[PDB]
Amino acid sequence: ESYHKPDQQKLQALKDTANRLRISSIQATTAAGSGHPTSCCSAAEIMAVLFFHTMRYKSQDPRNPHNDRFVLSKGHAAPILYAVWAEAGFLAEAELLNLRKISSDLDGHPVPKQAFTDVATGSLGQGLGAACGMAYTGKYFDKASYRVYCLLGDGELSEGSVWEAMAFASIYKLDNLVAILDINRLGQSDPAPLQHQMDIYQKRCEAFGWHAIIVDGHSVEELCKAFGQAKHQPTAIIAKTFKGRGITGVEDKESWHGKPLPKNMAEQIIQEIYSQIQSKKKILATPPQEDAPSVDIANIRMPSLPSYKVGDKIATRKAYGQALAKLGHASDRIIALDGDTKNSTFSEIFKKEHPDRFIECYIAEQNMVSIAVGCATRNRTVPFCSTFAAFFTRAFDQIRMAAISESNINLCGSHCGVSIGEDGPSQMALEDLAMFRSVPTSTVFYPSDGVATEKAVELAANTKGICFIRTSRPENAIIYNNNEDFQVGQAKVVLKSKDDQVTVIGAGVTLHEALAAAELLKKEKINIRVLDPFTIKPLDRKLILDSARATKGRILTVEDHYYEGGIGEAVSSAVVGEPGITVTHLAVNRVPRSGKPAELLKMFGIDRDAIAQAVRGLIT
Amino acid sequence: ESYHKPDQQKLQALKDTANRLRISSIQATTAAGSGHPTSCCSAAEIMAVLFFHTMRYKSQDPRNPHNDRFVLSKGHAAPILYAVWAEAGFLAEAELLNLRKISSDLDGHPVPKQAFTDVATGSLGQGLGAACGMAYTGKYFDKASYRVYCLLGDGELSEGSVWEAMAFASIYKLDNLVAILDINRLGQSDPAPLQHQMDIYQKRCEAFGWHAIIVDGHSVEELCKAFGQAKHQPTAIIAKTFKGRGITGVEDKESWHGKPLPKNMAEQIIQEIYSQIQSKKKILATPPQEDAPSVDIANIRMPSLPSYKVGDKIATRKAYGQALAKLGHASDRIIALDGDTKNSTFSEIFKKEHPDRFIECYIAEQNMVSIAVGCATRNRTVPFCSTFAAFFTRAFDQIRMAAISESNINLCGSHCGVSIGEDGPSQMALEDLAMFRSVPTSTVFYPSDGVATEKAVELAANTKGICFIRTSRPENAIIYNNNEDFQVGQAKVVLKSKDDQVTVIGAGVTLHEALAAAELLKKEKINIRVLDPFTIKPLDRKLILDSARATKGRILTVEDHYYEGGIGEAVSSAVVGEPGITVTHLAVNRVPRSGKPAELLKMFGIDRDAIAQAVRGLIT
Ligand SMILES: CC1=C(CCOP(=O)(O)OP(=O)(O)O)S/C(=C(/O)CO)N1Cc1cnc(C)nc1N
Ligand SMILES: CC1=C(CCOP(=O)(O)OP(=O)(O)O)S/C(=C(/O)CO)N1Cc1cnc(C)nc1N
Ligand SMILES: O=C[C@H](O)CO
Ligand SMILES: O=C[C@H](O)CO
Ligand SMILES: [Ca+2]
Ligand SMILES: [Ca+2]
Repeated sequence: ESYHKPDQQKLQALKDTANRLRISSIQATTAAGSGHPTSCCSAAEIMAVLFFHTMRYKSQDPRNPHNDRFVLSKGHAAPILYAVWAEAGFLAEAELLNLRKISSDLDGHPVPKQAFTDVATGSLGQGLGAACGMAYTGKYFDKASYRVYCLLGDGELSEGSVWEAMAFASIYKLDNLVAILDINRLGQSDPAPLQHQMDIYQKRCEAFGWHAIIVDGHSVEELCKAFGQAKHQPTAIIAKTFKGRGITGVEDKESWHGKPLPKNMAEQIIQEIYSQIQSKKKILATPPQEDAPSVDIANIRMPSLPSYKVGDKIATRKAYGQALAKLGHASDRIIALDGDTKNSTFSEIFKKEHPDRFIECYIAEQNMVSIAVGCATRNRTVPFCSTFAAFFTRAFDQIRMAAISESNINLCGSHCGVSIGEDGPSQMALEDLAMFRSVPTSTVFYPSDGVATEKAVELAANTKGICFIRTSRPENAIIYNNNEDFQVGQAKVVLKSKDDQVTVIGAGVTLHEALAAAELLKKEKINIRVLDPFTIKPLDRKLILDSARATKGRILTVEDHYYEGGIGEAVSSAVVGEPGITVTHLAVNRVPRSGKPAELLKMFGIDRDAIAQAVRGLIT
Repeated sequence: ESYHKPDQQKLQALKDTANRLRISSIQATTAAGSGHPTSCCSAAEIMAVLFFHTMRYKSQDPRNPHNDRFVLSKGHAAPILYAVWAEAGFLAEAELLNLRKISSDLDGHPVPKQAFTDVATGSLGQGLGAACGMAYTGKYFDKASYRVYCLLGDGELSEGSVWEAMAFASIYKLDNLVAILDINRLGQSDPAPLQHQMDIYQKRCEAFGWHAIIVDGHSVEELCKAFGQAKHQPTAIIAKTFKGRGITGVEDKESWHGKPLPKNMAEQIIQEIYSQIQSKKKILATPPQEDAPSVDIANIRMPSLPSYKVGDKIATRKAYGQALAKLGHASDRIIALDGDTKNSTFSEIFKKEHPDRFIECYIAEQNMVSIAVGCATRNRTVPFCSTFAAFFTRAFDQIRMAAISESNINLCGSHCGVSIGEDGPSQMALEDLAMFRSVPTSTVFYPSDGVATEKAVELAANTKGICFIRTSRPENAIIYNNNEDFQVGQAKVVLKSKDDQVTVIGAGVTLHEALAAAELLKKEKINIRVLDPFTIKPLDRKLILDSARATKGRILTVEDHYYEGGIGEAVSSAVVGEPGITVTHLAVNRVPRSGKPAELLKMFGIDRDAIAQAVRGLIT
């Protein structure tokens, strides 16, 4: 636990290691013909000191739950990440030369198919948020001794998501977290705004609550000392470096970002760098203290059935909070995150019952998603984050990268559609189905009553990938019995007869408007089938087609969402070309406006009267 | 012009005005049954001083180009915005009571159907970026004397987009910009992280380069004085306020965000506030100096036809930069913005030729979009912002709000799809068609060669709404004659014969793969029709169906995009139910990986061999 103050031999070995890391970064990117060697070279001493002096980890078990965590937020320096894991003996040295090949897993940016990578990076400014999740988990959930280190670029610090993470770490006193800023003066296409004004970086980090240390980022001794001292708050090591450090004629120059060295130049430069290496002997990693606890990864089952009764009124946003609090008694791994909307999403119910597992993320949706991704790494927790569904559009790049990170997180977005009424369109989610359907690992739950909501929470907890649950503001009636069985990809026919003339597909508020339309139409001797998809992705194609073939081939979809990328388009894409099938589509055709929920459902053509009129037009 | 130091009577009139604004905010939200009176009341002295001492504007012409700008970033305080414009005499006082009604345009959050609103707010943290665009336009494009004032909440300051804007304003020395921070201690569901630690707010603003003044936010005199001194930096007025100020029993209390007062309570409170008002006499607005220049509104035309030659190879990303620079020579209204990717998007070509109209936005996509929106307000410029298409997912909420703002901005996203090759999925746009198609005011151009790209740039410049141009990395052949006419919503058949067996729809790289598949299939005596959509939204439904009817009803769509929300789903939704029509869909089915462009097109089943295989299977 004491700092091991290095002797001159250890320091020289760390210098030798940094220069081996430079050589490998050049060799690999020259072999591939693409990549970012100058972005690797500015970080070589940082990487050497982190992996061969400061960090504690099992070199043959990178995912080990007791290990210190390292997050390469500037993911385009991937070649030097691969180099340190070869230096540590986990990766074969020859495999480094296969960088970016389709036959290799040493891809252009780090990805979790690599045992030594927890989260994919490559979209800049997201790594510190994931690191914050890891550090929060280590400090407050695992209560373990591992530390979390996150390496960022200086151009990267222009992303606002970075400063959300900065503020989060000081709010939650993440003294097990270290951010290393590679201040190499240059971005991709020009100098970074602050260049080498190290004092301004220090002032910005200190103002956001971090202990900020300016170092020479090419001095292994200064780095050892800065990493070695006792942290009392999150610590920023602000490293003055030169891009392309060690590449004569390229160091500190523009026009070299993302440019590999040609073969002839690489050979010449590598010879120069090799001439600076005093010994070929490698430093061994040091293993960690093994005090992370065991976690139960068994299937998660609710402690009881839903306790609703058919006919009761409840909004699915309220049923979400009730179900999430219940799920917290079913599993110690459930955590909840919310962005200052807990009284609107009803995640406050979970907070009241399991306060130690609720994370207030404040008005910072991008960081909230990144925190959840970090908390889910190494399967330590099962996160549920919530806000208005409209404000998950603020975090789309984090959600996109979460799928590239093969992350298992759960997202519940409330206040979907025009049915929220008077707040108007800034608060109305009308594109969230399009957004989440386009996320490749996603399961999109759209529960239509309190029972389906509780069942969706339970299923989501046990489902891999990006799970989205779309909840609603109107109080609608319970239509399912408490022992109704639900499955991902299985729809429900909630009204049927042998004389059905259309299959009407609705969800949430428009399922209840479709049931109301069915009652109106029965007064004119017109029966319609009503189908509740339950999951919009994956869609129950078979039940939709079987239903349509029983209703003259006619499908009518109605949704509180824009036309593009929603339920209607999913249904059309599923059935196109099937003989005799037709699909009519009712949705929201433009930016809405303020009014009462029923007034807006009418104005935008997705209420019971619009459904009934569409049905009549189909019959004639 | 000299500061007019107000006498005690002017100060009392400002207090009277602030209290009238309180009363109206309460009356309107109690009448509506919803809204945020406590969020209005903390800002009442700020609003009174801004509109009736500091700002200069035409009270009867809120959109006038010489006016100072006000941006209500904390948009849920809309009732007090409406109240000031009634106090200034633009809005009928009686209409305030119709807040949030479907019969009114005084909607729950501000929207540009209101003459006094430039940008919609309601999604927190976006107003300051729009204000930065307005102030940049005022200082460097209009070169006018108007100033820009932006009111933010304190919970709102947790959004990273705010700090991107803070940094932008100090980089570009926006000394015509003032941010007012309503530090009323409380957010929606808890105190804001910093509560009333005014010194930490000051340190954060100063560290980001702003002149920061702490004031008593309920002192009209301190506010007059703080607003009355211009600076050489953007200026942050950090106002210590109490939420619900002036509402006895509610001031400084939790559990009141977004809660209207019940009628009995509102009547009692209003009588208390009215007893503090010394005179009914209203202050008059003071008009501005009229030095904003005229701006032309005419159609913008390229100075000449494209000058490519059929058979030449150019990537559409390079054609974009060439076309944008060319268009810059025809109209001085064109401005370009980029997020440190100008050497990759080729917006660097525009920077080289028109440096005064290029805005480097650094690695901050959310702010870049907001800057563009701000620059486009009052039609002052025609902005084109660019980055990798994948990183526009970082700005989806800003793009969403831009459509609610009825903004005319142009966005070009490069590096779409797996065809970028070795960088891997973090850089691959595979959901951008889904995202932009879901934006209700959007036109989505997907040019397949350099000619189409230049035509798309010209069309986009003259098209209202959110225009997206998807560009690509591969260097594909010019296929169109320079004099080919292009229109929004009109596709092109680029290969046909009388014996065509399938209509293959591709775009960008998959159009060229389709053309290569056609050559492979001709060896097998199989002709295919090949169709280039040009715009994905709106889709040329008629040409698609006419083509399909000439090819035995068979359509095959192939796209470098995920399955959901892209070209295939757009086509399927357009043609579903049409007799005899079938649609086969080839797209990317999961998160990709690194490899050569051609290897990834093959791996993910969208190359010439996958297309030919699908055609051979259809014909059987
Ligand atoms: C602009 C940019 C880079 C420059 C980073 O400069 P830096 O100072 O943070 O790091 P180094 O100087 O250490 O290189 S790396 C890069 C890529 O596309 C490659 O991922 N991009 C485009 C990019 C833009 N926006 C986002 C969100 N992610 C990105 N990866
Ligand atoms: C959390 C939140 C508000 C609290 C604002 O606190 P503040 O301190 O900035 O302002 P005041 O204290 O001055 O009210 S107003 C609000 C709404 O949905 C209403 O638009 N929301 C949800 C919200 C969440 N995220 C975003 C991006 N926008 C939002 N509007
Ligand atoms: O009351 C409902 C509001 O929409 C959020 O609490
Ligand atoms: O060509 C290399 C990168 O893709 C951008 O220029
Ligand atoms: Ca840099
Ligand atoms: Ca506040």
